[PDB]
Amino acid sequence: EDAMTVLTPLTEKDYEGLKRVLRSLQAHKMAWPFLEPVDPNDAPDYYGVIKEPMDLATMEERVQRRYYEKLTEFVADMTKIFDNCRYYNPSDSPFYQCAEVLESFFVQKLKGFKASRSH
Repeated sequence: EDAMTVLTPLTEKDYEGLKRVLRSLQAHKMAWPFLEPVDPNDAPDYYGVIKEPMDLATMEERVQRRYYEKLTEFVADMTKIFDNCRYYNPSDSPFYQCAEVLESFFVQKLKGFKASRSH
């Protein structure tokens, strides 16, 4: 990561752009498994093997409450969604496939956000 991502505090303007990126992810056709916390009936072993769960609704609450101070911290929560999914599920499963596509889409949107802060 560049120095601005790591060290520049998130301003009010920055937070309007975080809100946009998050709504883009929530609207993507492959986002369904990640909108809310994993339900233990879809997986009774999930919370014994993933010790730091994350989901888009928890990120939304943190954005609304101004939890994040630096962009790196926001990026780290989003990446945990995709890393948890690729660790838990086999590489041929549809859950794994959703993580591949959504992460690539997140990177496209993140690069747009970074450009907009610096110019």
